[PDB]
Amino acid sequence: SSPGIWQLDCTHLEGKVILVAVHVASGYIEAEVIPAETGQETAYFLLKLAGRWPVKTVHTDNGSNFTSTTVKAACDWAGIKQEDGIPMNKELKKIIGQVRDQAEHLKTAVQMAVFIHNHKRKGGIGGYSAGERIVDIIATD
Amino acid sequence: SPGIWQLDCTHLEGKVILVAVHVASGYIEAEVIPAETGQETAYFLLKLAGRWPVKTVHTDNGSNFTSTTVKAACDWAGIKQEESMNKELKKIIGQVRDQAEHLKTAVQMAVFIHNHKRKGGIGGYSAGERIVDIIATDI
Ligand SMILES: OC[C@H]1O[C@@](CO)(O[C@H]2O[C@H](CO)[C@@H](O)[C@H](O)[C@H]2O)[C@@H](O)[C@@H]1O
Ligand SMILES: Nc1ccc2c(c1)S(=O)(=O)C=C2
Repeated sequence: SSPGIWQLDCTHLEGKVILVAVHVASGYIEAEVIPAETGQETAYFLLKLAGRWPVKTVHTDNGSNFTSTTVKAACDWAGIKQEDGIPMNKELKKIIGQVRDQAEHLKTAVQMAVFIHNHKRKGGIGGYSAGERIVDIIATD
Repeated sequence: SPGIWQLDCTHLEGKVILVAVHVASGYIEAEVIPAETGQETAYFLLKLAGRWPVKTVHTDNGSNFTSTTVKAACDWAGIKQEESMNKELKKIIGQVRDQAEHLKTAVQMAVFIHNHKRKGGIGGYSAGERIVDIIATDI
């Protein structure tokens, strides 16, 4: 698994849309709640993500939001290879349910769940969080 | 420290730009928000802390930071509250503004350009490489 590969996926909750980007090699995630899976929101999500991390390749579910010209033009501007149809929503929903009663709004609880996921030590006390893994995988010097 | 950030706001076309700068690297995160409110501030900070190791954020004096929701977000996330990379962002947004209809988009292009731009000749690093290098070194 190359360090520049992300998987993008969507999850629906309380009638709202959660776009999730998973850095495949570390398990690190980024997520936003969006009003609906349109091309403008997808392009915007991908542009932000690509500005924050080295994004070489995105694997998608090939939803209609990805075939939109807006999103193709975003990947092109940002130098992203878009790979439609190339194959933890359950995990993120579980964690959202554990913080859900501390947030007045879903979107807040989503960011709380992201924080928790990315900080969680994976595989024992000597292991590493997703956050530690991504920076270790990506640091070049 | 790897964990020190500075947050500032920029006003433009009647929208507000919240800019967080990672002080040791120059790396930026930015969002356009309809208005500089306590709720938008809290959400911005919560997103930042889930994405990078945020220990301390230095802020301007303003009321958005006094909010009880900001205080709750900070307490939950372990954040303690206490220019060159800023007017540079505004210059970049200018250079690319015509490439996009909405300000939001131009802002995110400019954050992309800033964080990927090699400083110096062959041998140089971008702000994005500095931050990951600083933080990986610290682990
Ligand atoms: O410019 C707002 C822009 O950001 C999105 C998510 O991609 O909205 C989320 O992030 C904003 C910035 O912090 C918040 O203001 C917003 O409340 C939050 O859902 C976009 O949907 C939106 O167009
Ligand atoms: N090359 C490289 C390494 C890390 C990072 C970037 C580039 S970035 O600037 O895109 C953000 C983090």
